[PDB]
Amino acid sequence: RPRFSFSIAAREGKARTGTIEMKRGVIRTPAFMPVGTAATVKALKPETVRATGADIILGNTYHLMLRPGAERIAKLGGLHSFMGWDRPILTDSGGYQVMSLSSLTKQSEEGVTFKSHLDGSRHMLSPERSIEIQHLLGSDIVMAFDECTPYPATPSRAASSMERSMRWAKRSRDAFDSRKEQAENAALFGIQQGSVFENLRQQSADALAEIGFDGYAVGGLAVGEGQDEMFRVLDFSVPMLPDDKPHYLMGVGKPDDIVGAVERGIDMFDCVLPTRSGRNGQAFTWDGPINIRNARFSEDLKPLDSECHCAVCQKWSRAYIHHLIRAGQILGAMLMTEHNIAFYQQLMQKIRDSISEGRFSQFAQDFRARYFA
Amino acid sequence: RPRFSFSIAAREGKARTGTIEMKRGVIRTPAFMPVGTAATVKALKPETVRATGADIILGNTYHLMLRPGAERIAKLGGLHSFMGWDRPILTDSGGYQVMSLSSLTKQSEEGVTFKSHLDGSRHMLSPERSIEIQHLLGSDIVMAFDECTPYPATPSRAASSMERSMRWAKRSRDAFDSRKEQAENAALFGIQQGSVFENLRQQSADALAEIGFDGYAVGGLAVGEGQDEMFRVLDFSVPMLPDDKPHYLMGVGKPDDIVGAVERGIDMFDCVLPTRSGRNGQAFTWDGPINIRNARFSEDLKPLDSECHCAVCQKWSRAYIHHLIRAGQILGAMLMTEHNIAFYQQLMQKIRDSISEGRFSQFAQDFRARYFA
Ligand SMILES: [Zn+2]
Ligand SMILES: [Zn+2]
Repeated sequence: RPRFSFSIAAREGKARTGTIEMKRGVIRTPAFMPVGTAATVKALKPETVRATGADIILGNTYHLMLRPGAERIAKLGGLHSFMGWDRPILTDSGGYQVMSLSSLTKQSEEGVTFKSHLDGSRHMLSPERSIEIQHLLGSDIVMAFDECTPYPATPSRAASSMERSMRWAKRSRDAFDSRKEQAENAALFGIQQGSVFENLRQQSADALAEIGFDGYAVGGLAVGEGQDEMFRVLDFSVPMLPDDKPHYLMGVGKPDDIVGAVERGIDMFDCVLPTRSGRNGQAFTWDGPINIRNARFSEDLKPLDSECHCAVCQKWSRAYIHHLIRAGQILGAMLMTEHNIAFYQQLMQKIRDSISEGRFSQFAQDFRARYFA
Repeated sequence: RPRFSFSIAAREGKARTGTIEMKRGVIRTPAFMPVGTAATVKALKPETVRATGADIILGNTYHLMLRPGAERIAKLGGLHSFMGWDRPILTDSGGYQVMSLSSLTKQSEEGVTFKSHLDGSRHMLSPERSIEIQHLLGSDIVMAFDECTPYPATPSRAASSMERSMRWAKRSRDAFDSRKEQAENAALFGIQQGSVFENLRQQSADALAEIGFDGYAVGGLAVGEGQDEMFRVLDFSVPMLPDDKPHYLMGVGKPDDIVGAVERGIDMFDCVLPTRSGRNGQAFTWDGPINIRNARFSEDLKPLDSECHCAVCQKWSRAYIHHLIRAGQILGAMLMTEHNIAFYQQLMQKIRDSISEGRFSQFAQDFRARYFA
């Protein structure tokens, strides 16, 4: 396989379906990437992650640079070897989780220094160091290091952060290119910023296209703006990006967000399954999400979802999983996570097939009618 | 298959190897039974438990009668269907965990009443109710309900509890026999009591043999007496039991306890893997147990054990598991538990083979020399 080849096989409106070919495998798009935090996809062996249909997973750089450390992982043979996943891995830059999880953060034009949330340890992250860490991990798709913009953001502050992000995008590009093994074997994605402002989104798209990247993420969304606003920003933002490269909506999201985002030209997705306030009991079904902890499921012999082809739905009842989750049992988390990731992969497969068959718009309508009935 | 048939294929000294044939499958002896608590073997799918080599698992009655409830499990089709394990299950009587886990316990000749440890709920357990609960769960091997004797115990108190246990053994026998479906499809084991006193152990053995059971457990050991004392009591206690029925040492134990117990005529074992004070990081190896949390393993690329044929040792390093366990990740518990149960099953296989080949005594010596080197 080549280092990187994105090929579009079929289109419908703004939606595309195709493949990304990389050295470690082929990624079918639109793609959902399960998230690995601290070198594991929660409660799943890699073989199970693969069994659900995942072609690629996301690795969080922030926790990895804290534990077990990027240098250590490199010494041990890289992330793939370490965790036992041999297919492509996309790594984030670490910048987002520094801001949401660390303390004592000091930002500057050079980068950010911060104190570990698990320790007292002091750390640094710059465009150069982020790229180096992703190299040490052995990442297949490397994200440029950027400065996130909070929501809401004033025009001035959104512009300043977008401009800094674009300078950091050029630094990320140069750092990536200066390392032969990385430049020849991995890919680099740039990230569009600009908050909800169309002119800033355009300048950001222009800047990134001039630098040139293998793919383009739409950054700074799903930060509290609501689905209507997210969709509105995608409406004008995605067409600004180069058409012939993958479009990645970072951190999104719920099944209905994914469907709407594909309708607007997005090719790649990732998100972490919720857990707080009993949310670890949330299971996706075609008839909408349910919380398996609900007493109504205590004697329900049906599988989590009536159509789902996953191993969990083949083998265990809602009643059993309800019991496990209520009991705080590890197998409860194992089964719930396998089903939810499998559900997402089946959603992406239905999306890919419908686009290929020129009936995605009908699929989107049918999906919404049932999911929100 | 028959309801119950224990056949001894080979012997060496007091050690035996053979099979127990039951309706739901064949159990190879000496056998190790992984423990299911609250209808799950911790962090493992049943298929994985089976893959390690387990022929039977143990179900704890106490937590099940509290959550999800025995009647509910029966309504849902029984424990096997509920948790997805279709091979034999041995259930304990619930009596032990009432004493160690419940509060407000009131004991009498009829049984014990108690308050749930997870709730305020009041519950009752008698010989009759224990047998009924095990029936509702659909247990293949039912344990008689007894009154445990603390250690140390005075001769008088050990005698009183042994005598009560024997009266309760007859009540358990009659309750089991009065239920046609249970009597025809399941088996019933009696439990020898008597603390460390030879005369009491003999009277208990005599009482149980007169009543007649499908198997005989040696109860009241591993309650704090130390291995030397346990072995001393086994020395005289096991020969008192009927030779032609299985001998079960409840709750034992460490690999070296198992080897010594087989040398003294025990056929069946169960125990829960330790977890407190970092003990969830304990991994068995042929060179003795290690704690994977130890910093010395942080860059160790070797598998947990150099000879172990389990999937964990085929696929992941000590360094990776060290990281997972230190990080509190669920996959850490999954991999550690699979390896440890697999190790125990390989130990039992080595024991069975060596007895069959008339070289068990040599195996025991070789095992000890390396395990404690
Ligand atoms: Zn499913
Ligand atoms: Zn192993």
